[PDB]
Amino acid sequence: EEFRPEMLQGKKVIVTGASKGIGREMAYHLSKMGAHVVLTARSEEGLQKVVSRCLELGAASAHYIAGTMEDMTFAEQFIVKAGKLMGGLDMLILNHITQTSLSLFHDDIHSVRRVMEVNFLSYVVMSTAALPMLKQSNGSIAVISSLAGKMTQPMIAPYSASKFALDGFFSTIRTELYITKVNVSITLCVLGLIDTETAMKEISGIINAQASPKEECALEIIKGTALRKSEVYYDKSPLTPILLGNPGRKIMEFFSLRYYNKDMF
Amino acid sequence: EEFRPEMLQGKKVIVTGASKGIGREMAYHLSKMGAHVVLTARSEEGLQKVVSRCLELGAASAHYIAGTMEDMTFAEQFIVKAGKLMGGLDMLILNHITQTSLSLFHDDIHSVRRVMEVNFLSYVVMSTAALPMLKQSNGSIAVISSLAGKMTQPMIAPYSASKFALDGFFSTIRTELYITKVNVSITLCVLGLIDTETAMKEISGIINAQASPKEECALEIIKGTALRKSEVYYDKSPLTPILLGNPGRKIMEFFSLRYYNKDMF
Ligand SMILES: NC(=O)C1=CN([C@@H]2O[C@H](COP(=O)(O)OP(=O)(O)OC[C@H]3O[C@@H](n4cnc5c(N)ncnc54)[C@H](OP(=O)(O)O)[C@@H]3O)[C@@H](O)[C@H]2O)C=CC1
Ligand SMILES: NC(=O)C1=CN([C@@H]2O[C@H](COP(=O)(O)OP(=O)(O)OC[C@H]3O[C@@H](n4cnc5c(N)ncnc54)[C@H](OP(=O)(O)O)[C@@H]3O)[C@@H](O)[C@H]2O)C=CC1
Ligand SMILES: C[C@]12C[C@H](O)[C@H]3[C@@H](CCC4=CC(=O)CC[C@@]43C)[C@@H]1CC[C@@H]2C(=O)CO
Ligand SMILES: C[C@]12C[C@H](O)[C@H]3[C@@H](CCC4=CC(=O)CC[C@@]43C)[C@@H]1CC[C@@H]2C(=O)CO
Repeated sequence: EEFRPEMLQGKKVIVTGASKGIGREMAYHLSKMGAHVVLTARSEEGLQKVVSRCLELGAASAHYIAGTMEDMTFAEQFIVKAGKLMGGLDMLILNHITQTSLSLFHDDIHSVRRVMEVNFLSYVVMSTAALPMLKQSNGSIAVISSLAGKMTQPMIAPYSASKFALDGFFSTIRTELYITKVNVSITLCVLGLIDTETAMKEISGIINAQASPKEECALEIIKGTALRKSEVYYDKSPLTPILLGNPGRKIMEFFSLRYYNKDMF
Repeated sequence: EEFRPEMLQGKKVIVTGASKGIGREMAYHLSKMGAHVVLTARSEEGLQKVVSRCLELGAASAHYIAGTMEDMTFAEQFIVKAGKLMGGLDMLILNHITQTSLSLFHDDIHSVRRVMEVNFLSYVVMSTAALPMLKQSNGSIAVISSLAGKMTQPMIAPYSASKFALDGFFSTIRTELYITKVNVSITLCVLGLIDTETAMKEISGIINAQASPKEECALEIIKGTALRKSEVYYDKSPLTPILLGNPGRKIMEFFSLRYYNKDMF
């Protein structure tokens, strides 16, 4: 079947890194469709600007809770507060990411440990906190990733690690949910270069490549999650999903189940 | 190019998780090849019993330094101590891992963090500590991964995560090294089920899969690192390398380079 903006109307949705990037654009879209939405980021002032434009756009609800996702406590406690305000949860969109910049890795061990904590750990934390409600509503999670999470590119080793980490963790959780017959879907969103302020300013002078619209990307992330697709590739080239779709892995993932004890499920 | 045990005579090698399993096996193989070797794990008594057999096997040299790789400080300090102990480094073999069990992910958030620290973080730490020596030696690094580091199967999400993290990071370091003309190689070893005791113990009552012999596996890991191959797949099936090999990714990666500003490296 196809997508209809009426599919998200009245649905309670959580969006991280909603302050400015494509995450912010995602809020605006959820609003125009009329959905309850609690955002989050670090900039309290910024979450404000957006939360109000959400009501305007037509959001059934719109709240914000400031904090850093570098603190696993605030992350788990964010999903709980958020859920309370909406009286349930329908969609969890893990989008935020700690700051990263193009650079040949040298020895920033602490910068790495942070990238993992914020880009990966916090996701696994909130996803856990949100699962119980997500199970109630037969919801779905959208974990935002990059092409660099399916493949390798120089100057972003730590960032890439976290995004690969994501694929490996959630891809497992996804099938682990499916074999246990729990109707909560996981959608890994594989994005190409995007119009956002952060990306453009950070690749300036280092990488010259065409970027795609911060708003269209956002609509696609939402549509795909709503349609409950496993993966969503959004990029300039129609070859990406084919070159990175890894059919071989799909085959092996399939065969491997053959050796498990069905009882254990 | 064809392998020949001579390629390791007089080579200084570090091997983690040498206390048992594939680690201990790689030690023994390095010894028969007359190489200088320093091993690590946590069990002192365990390292002792194996550091002896190594000598008896014909090792040019053999010493041990016990400690937990959960300690980022002990990790980095382990490489320096091990380097002074052998007066240089030729090959770094990152193999150790933290205790892991097959269970559907629930909410073990602290376990996840542990697995990332020991299985992934300590690796970037030791590879960063050891790089300067590896650069002088024009040596190489061997990162032991699993099929679950290229694909996904239920009941090993955190493990699978850290493994994906390794591929994302070292694949990026590898290409970064080549792009900046540094003759240090990175070999990612994609291993299938292997007959070690912790593997057979852990899959008992859950998985049917046939295992492969630890010594043949260990040898092939060495052969590949020595021949400086990017990736090495060792599995009972000849189909695995063509299924998990993911050529489309290699294609993307190549073209990806042609978008950078060549004067950055
Ligand atoms: N734009 C692109 O070209 C591409 C982006 N992506 C992915 O898309 C997603 C969004 O990226 P994008 O919108 O461009 O990035 P932005 O940097 O523009 O947005 C990041 C968001 O995360 C928030 N954030 C940053 N640090 C923290 C923190 N420590 N704790 C909590 N929130 C934080 C920021 O708010 P604040 O700083 O105010 O806290 C902002 O709201 C990411 O997951 C990224 O990997 C993938 C491919 C391409
Ligand atoms: N066997 C298999 O089927 C396969 C294994 N692999 C990979 O092969 C490698 C070896 O696995 P395998 O030999 O079977 O595993 P084992 O459990 O048999 O060996 C693990 C080694 O790591 C050491 N270790 C454990 N905990 C710590 C710690 N906290 N700090 C430092 N060292 C530690 C152990 O010694 P100690 O506890 O005394 O410190 C031991 O010598 C790993 O990278 C694994 O992921 C991949 C595919 C298949
Ligand atoms: C990682 C970033 C987003 C995204 O990941 C970018 C990367 C720059 C290189 C690059 C080229 C692509 O065609 C895929 C996206 C990507 C790999 C970007 C640099 C900083 C930026 C941010 O940190 C968030 O926007
Ligand atoms: C991860 C382990 C090794 C290896 O990774 C195993 C995994 C069990 C599932 C599995 C089946 C395979 O056909 C590929 C190897 C693998 C994915 C194993 C469980 C415990 C064991 C250890 O902890 C180290 O040996």
